[PDB]
Amino acid sequence: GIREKIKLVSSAGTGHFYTTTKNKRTKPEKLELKKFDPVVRQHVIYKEAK
RNA sequence: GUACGGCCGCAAGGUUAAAACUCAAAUGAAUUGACGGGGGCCCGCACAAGCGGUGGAGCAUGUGGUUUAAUUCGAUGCAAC
RNA sequence: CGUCGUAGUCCGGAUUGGAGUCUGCAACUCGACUCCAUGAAGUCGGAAUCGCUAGUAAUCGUGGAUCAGAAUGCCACGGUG
RNA sequence: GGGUGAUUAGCUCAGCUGGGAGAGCACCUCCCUACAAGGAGGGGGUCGGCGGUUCGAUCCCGUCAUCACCCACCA
RNA sequence: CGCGGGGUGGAGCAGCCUGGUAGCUCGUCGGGCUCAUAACCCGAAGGUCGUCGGUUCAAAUCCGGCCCCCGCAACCA
RNA sequence: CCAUAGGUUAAUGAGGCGAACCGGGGGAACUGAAACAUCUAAGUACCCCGAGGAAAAGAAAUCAACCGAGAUUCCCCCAG
RNA sequence: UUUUGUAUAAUGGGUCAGCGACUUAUAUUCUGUAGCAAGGUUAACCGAAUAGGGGAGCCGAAGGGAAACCGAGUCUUAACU
RNA sequence: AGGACCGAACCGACUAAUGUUGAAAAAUUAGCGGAUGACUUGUGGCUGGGGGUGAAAGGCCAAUCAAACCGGGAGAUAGCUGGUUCUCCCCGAAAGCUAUUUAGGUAGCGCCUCGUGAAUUCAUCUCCGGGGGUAGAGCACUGUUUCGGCAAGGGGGUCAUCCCGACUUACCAACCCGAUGCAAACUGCGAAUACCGGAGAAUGUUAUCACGGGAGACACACGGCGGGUGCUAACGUCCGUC
RNA sequence: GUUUAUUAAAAACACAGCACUGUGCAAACACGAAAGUGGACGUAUACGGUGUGACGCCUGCCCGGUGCCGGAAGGUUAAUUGAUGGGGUUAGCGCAAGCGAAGCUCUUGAUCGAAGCCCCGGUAAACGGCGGCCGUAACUAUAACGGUCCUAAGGUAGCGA
RNA sequence: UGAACUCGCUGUGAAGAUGCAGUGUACCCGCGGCAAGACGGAAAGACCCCGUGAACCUUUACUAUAGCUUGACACUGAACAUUGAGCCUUGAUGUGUAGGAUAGGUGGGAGGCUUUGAAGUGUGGACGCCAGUCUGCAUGGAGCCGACCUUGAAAUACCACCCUUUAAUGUUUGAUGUUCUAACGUUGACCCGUAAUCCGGGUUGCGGACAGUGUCUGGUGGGUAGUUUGACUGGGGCGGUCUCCUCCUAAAGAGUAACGGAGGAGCACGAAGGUUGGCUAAUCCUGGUCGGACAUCAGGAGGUUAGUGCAAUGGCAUAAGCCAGCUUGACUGCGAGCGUGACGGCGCGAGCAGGUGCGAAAGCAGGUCAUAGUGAUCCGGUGGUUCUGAAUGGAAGGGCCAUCGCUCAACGGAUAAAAGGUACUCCGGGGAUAACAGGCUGAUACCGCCCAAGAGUUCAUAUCGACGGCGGUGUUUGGCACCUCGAUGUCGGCUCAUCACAUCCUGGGGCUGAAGUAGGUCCCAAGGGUAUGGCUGUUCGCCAUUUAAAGUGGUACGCGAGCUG
RNA sequence: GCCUGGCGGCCGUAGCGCGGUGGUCCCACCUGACCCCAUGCCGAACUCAGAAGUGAAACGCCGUAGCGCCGAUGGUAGUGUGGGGUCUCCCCAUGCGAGAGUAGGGAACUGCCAGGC
Repeated sequence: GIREKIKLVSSAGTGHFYTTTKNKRTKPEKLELKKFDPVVRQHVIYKEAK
């Protein structure tokens, strides 16, 4: 048994992602996270695994 | 036909064949019942099948088990309660 | 003729809550009746096995015997069939 | 000598937070029906002996003895 | 010394390992076929699935001790 | 039959020997990898064949890099 | 001689004699010493084989960065910090 | 006739004895035994190294053999073994840390040492300040505990159910009054000594530091002291420590 | 009869006979890096492989595992076949992005097939295997007995401190 | 064969003296004869233990191979038939609905086409809108078709392109069998070389597209061969431990040993993070409906004796505990410096820019209450890359930047690939390490004394003793690991010594539950004494008969340079 | 001197028991609640506006040497270094020295600012 790491995609319109461990057996519903990005040098939301 | 020896067989076997112990018996025939998953003709409501029930609830009225001081003694398959 | 409408309740009535009817020496405990509320079980019954046939089954009325007092029991009468 | 168990009815024995007398067969009697069957009540218990504790030692636990069965010495 | 398991109606053995959940045969207590018993058939009565805490929607089941056991191995110099 | 295998006669070539070197053939294990198989060690060791005064190589369907080389072998280097 | 440690009942020695052991081979560097010095040095070979030539090649004086690329600077870097 | 009874020649190993630096590379003396056979033997051949030969012991294979003998790779390899040199001097270790197919070696730290450059290296005494909980002391809190008394509730037993329900607490355990033992794992207290640095006196060592070169050791043993362990035993055991 | 030279001599080994297995003969089988020979100038009353041990009386069950045979229909399935598509290059095309003809070079995987193995049946005189627990008579004790966990199945005949 | 004026004790000593301490004994050397002693001699011990030594014994360890088995393709052929499989080739197709009319799709379109072909229209076969077409007939046999009429996006001669389903001809390729020689073969026969069993040449039969063999290859194969094959432990095996975290033993710094004393980890929370605002327990008692025995919360009594992701340690209400909002700082790239381990690795942190969030602002925010939650190096796969790929330009490839993973967990990891056994071995080292013996100790062992619950019909102590205590002994069973593994013969059997005294017998006698004879018990004493028969490897044991006894112990539990084995 | 409030310092001499004591001043109760503000509901809390009531609770001071707390001198426990022995203890030399109690101390002291007499 493992919680597994999933990739949330940046609102920068690219394939760039942030990985987090998110167990489908405790919280399967979608998540969106605000983080800093050093390429746009400002904060963006990372959302959804597909 | 159990035991012992002798004879005979490749062998399974073939032959001779007791004693002790124990019981008023073993056994042939004919006779009449009764019994059968036996026979033939047959009847019963017995089987069957068209229905009603008792078996489940609560209450009553008898019989066992349980129990005390007595909780009475028998009847108790068809033939009781 | 109106009215309710398969419901563990609407139908069903047990152990209740209260006051009354009665015989007798006397019904607290073992008896019956009545009136006004309350209320449990009860949705045709386990295996199995029991009884029948026209005025018979089922169904609804009445009397009487036993008896100080009390039986849906016992013995007779009749309607619907 | 020592080791580990047993000691409760003739023979076999049950009973592990310490409140234990009970069963089978053995021995009699009654009802059964004349007996066996079936049913019931009785006769017989050092629950081994002796210390410490205690409300009290089948159990906390020391020791004596008999039965059980087993050792030491060459490895 | 332990290791892995077991903890079940009276006896012997299932289920478990998937919480929505105590079972079968021999027995014990009666019904049915019987004259009568057994088989067979239909019914009943029964287990705190060790013990105290914990975790939980919940604990015979998981988690920690304690406690009683089964089996395997209890000899190497 | 002719023929030819076979038979005979004459001639040439080889044969055996000689120190070391040398082309080709057969071909390890140890050793190192502080351990072992690939890799290293080694085409060594030893054995075999064969041959010359030397054996072996060569002047390109080779080697470079747009510059060009213009046979091979031997030496110092390229280069740890 | 072995050992922390042996007069040691711990191994060893009959005795005299001839014998018997840390090197040179190569690369690089540290030290010494010296020549030259931002330079130093030659190898094979040539040659008058202990002269003189031969500087091919090597060691050195510039660094930063995987590297492209930059250079008294440079990589990190939007950068100055 | 004979895988027949005894038995010369012929063969031959079983018992016994002698021998055992011998006569001896296996014999000698006496006996029992093999002797038409699955036998024995004269003479010459044939079977070879993981191959032979074996009615089969890994016995025999020229004395050798869980793999013969000689010559080569080979002076293979040995964290081991021991052999490792004539004469005066300067400084002066270790058997500890950390890692390793690690507990026989080796590698970073501790300990030894030579050169080079720049230089005093240190402690004891007194007092002041600072981080400090061992020794001792203790019962407050934890856990444990004795003695005396009261004792909720739980676990056990009993009799009443009318007397205000009552007796009992050997067991498990809360409250409480009065006392006492234990503690590495506790604290209503805590030294001696040690260690760090000032303020101050006294004494004498060429020192300390960096760089550039070499090491040696990381299996020692013992008496005392500080503590566990062992039977408050061992020339026993495991450490600290002088 | 055989058994090792000088401490290990018999019960071990061989033998008369017993069984199973391979062999139709240019046998099967073996040695020979082979040329060849042995098998054997033997031919099923004859040879190769392995165990048994004269003679007399004699031979229970198990094919799950590991071997072997009968069946090859089915499954599993390889090298190989290599339908489809992609990567590299390139004449060429478009403003660029981005596209791209042919030939080459790499690559992919639609999918087939032998033997084995599995599957079905047999094979133990093939290598082998032949188990436990619980309860139970009319004293003690035992169980002819009944169950129960399991295995491929868990001992007919004979011997036994 | 070290040198030797090499006598005995009790001590000491790497603990057995000859050589050291004390003490005791002795004239010296030949001749013959014997051996207790000189840790004996020949052999670096075989055996026991340790171990990044060797060799066998084995096995689906790793790997290979002889032997065997499997298929295409080749030396190596003519062809024939019958057909499994794939593939090419071709025809029928094709409608509804309303109307002549089955327009398949679709691109062209008036002179062009069918003779192996159309009609009939059905008997009968498939399909079916029952019409029609095909298989093949009854059967004929060069045509035909368009206008007018009218459907529809679209036309009905003539001619391309595209197809479902399906069979036969063809074709590639496996089977089944067919004849027949020529690759191949004869362990057939004959003639000749040749008074030759081989070989060569010829002859004449019979086999054979078989065999034999090769390239490549699926599979097998301990028969043969090379190699790998964990550790700690005041002994081994089972068990435990092996990397990470904490406390105590542990010493008024740290380190610091013991299967000394005891517990945890190899992750989880997008929330339980951030920040601003508000608040804070336990426990008992009292008291009250819908509530079956108990669901309510208010008050007092009182406590930092509640809560926190978990070990133990310590923190925490200024809360890190419980909530309310806003929120995502669970921030990026970096960094003076400090602490720390030998390094790997890591914690703390001033300072800079950029972008967020809470708040009035100060101030805080580059994660959770802290201490455990992994796998390097090597590398396969993949996306990017205005780094590079050495003839030039691309590019397999190498680098850089993203993305992931080996319980390799023997954890700090010996290699795309490695397991067991040796009493059949065997090598280097050793009492560093056990066994038979020497030392140390005396719990164990046997005994006495202090003392006394009791037994001894009274009575504790004649004789005997549960309990507690303190010794006598060297001495056993064990503990222990010093001197011993270049080699101390072990058990029993025979044959034969020396010293003790803890006395079995022999001499002495005491106490007594001793009148006497005895029994029970005590101690002065080691001068003399202390069997034999049967069974067994034999002590140990048992049995029968003898005896003043049928004593105990030390001497490696005495006598292998003694006998037996 | 005295009284109080804030920041506090020091933190038991600052404690406990029991008693006394203040409303000019400050301090708390108190007296009300639109608005800004607040409530999973509420002027309860938070918050505002103030003087009719009071010196109670709350806040602050103080007497009291009974106990806590601090604790001399003497002795004790322990101990650094040294000598011995009768040996995990004792004896000696030479230094250090708690813990508890006693006598004594002690019912504090104070920096900055501000109000009051």
